[PDB]
Parts: sequence; structure tokens; C-alpha cells
Amino acid sequence: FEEKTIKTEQIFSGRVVKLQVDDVELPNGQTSKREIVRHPGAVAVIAITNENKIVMVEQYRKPLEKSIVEIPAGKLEKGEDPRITALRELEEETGYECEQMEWLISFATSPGFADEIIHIYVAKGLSKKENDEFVDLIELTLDEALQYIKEQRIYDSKTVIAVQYLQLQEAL
Amino acid sequence: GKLFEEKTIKTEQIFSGRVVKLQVDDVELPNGQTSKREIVRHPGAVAVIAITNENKIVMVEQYRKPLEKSIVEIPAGKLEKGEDPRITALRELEEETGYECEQMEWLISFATSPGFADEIIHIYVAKGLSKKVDLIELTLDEALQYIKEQRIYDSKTVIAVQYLQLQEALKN
Repeated sequence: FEEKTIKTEQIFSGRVVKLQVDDVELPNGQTSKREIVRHPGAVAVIAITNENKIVMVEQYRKPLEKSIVEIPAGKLEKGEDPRITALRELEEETGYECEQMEWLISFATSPGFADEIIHIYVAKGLSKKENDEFVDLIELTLDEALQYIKEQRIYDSKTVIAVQYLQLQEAL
Repeated sequence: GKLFEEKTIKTEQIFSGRVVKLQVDDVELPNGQTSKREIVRHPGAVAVIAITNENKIVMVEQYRKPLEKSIVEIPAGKLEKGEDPRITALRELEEETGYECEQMEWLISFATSPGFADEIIHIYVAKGLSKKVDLIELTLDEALQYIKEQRIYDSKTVIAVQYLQLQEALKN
């Protein structure tokens, strides 16, 4: 199956999002329009400290008019190795380097209108040189993370997926 | 929370369509600097984790043009302002799957892509099912296979599978 694009019109090309409207072919000589937000993709990192705490960051997210606590993440460059990006992002956002960085899972965030894909990696064996402004570093135990979910301090799909992942590692 | 709040000082509408709106806010950073924020506005959604008497999760396959592929998802519908989300979830379950249910309980809410969109998903869990782009019922192991195969490939459905995984671990 497919909805072939017969014509595209570019609406907006920004620093984060690009928006286009596709005219598409539907069955029985039917036509429609599809609104499509294009986004480069992101890599996010599940990093566990020596104290067995999860590394997260708090920052304001304007679309939500709220600050939330998230696993560290950053944009993925076109044709850039996601693992390389995950290592830089972790270091840049939290100061940690790691000995191990392994892909876990990829998924679309809002497939109804966006092509954005998140690649989650798991980082192990952390170290930090104790050498921004609007990002708070936060380290949480598993039980604290679940409390943050109850309070909706944790409140986005990639971080919920990370917490449930860690819950799973525990139940086994 | 409100950490590092970024106040809007000016807004420009870019596009208003059937699925998404797009606007660009000029914002005031905490330090008095200014910057731009691209914001996709999207109504909320209710999604349903429906487990049958047979321990199978009810899902729906559908083409997602942004992804150029069909993926397997939990049922979900758009949120109706001035309507109990719990009613909206019951309606979506029946319309999309023909299943009726005795209990509809809120599990969790989260933003899908808080870096550029305000879309929030509210997941409800349906129990006591009875049969009152097609339907598909999956065991837990079949759902985990579909994740491996990237047929299950969006944040809300990954979270649902993880939740089944924890429930079955908890049924031990």
C-alpha cells in the first residue's frame, strides 16, 4: 500500500521543522492532501551512573509551556552515524563519557503528521571530568523516576519509554 | 514545571490546516535575550490499550504518509473539548475495533514531541472486552516480534507493549 505524492508545496523551512503539503493518490482515482512536518530525527541516551541512577535533564519546552525532565537527546544530522551523535550529545549535555553505547530501539513520535524518528541508545560505564545555562542536570533513582511520572515532571514519549525499559531490566 | 520559562513577546501564524497549525513565537529567555521558537499545534488524543480475554492486544494497521509505510498501532482518536476523555476512549474502541468493554482506566499522559509540538496523548486501559487499515490482535510475544521487525514503530504503541510486558512480568 502507498499514497503516492503527485505534487508537493513547501510551506515553511525553519531551524527545527520543515512543513510541506503533499497531494497524494488514493484508490479509485481519488486524490487528497497530506500535511507533513519533516524533522531530521533525534538520538536519545539512557545512561546509568555508578550509583545506578538515570541521567536526565530539565529544560523549558515552549510548545508545552512547561519545563520537563527528559533523557538527554539531540538532533541527528543528515547521513550522520547515530551512535557518534549519541556520544557527542551525552558528553555535551551532561559531561559524561562512556565506554559502551549500544542501540536499543527506534520509533516515530507522531506518525500522523511528522516523519520524526527517535533512536534510543543505552550508555554504560560512565566517566566525568568535573570541569548551557538553561538546562538542569538531574540524576534519578528508578523509584524517583516513577514518582516524576506520577507528577508529570516526566511527560514525553522517549523518557517514558526509557523508564519502562529500566523497570523491565529490574523485573528480570 | 516553569523552570527557565520563555515568555512570548510576539507570534506569527504560518499555516493552519486540517491536521496541524504552525506558528513562530519570538520569546524572551530568562536572561533577557530573545530567540525564535517554532510550534506545531495539534489537538490532544486518547489512545486505548485493550487486552482481550485471550491475553491479546488489539491494534490497527494503517498507512502513515509521513513515514512512507504502514505501522501497527493501538487505537487512538482525537480529543473532544467538553467531552469526557473516558467517553472518547470508549467510543474509539468500539468504532475502530467493534469491542465493548466494562472498564476504561486512565494510565498515563505524555507529549509526543515536546521540542516542536504541543500534542499530548492520554492512554487508557480497557478491561473486560467483548465483541459487540484493518484489525489485528497480537500476543505479547507477537507484539515484541513486531517491534523487532519495526512494524510497531511509534511512541504510544511501544509504551503499550512495554506496559503489557510489565503486566505479564507482574503476573508471576
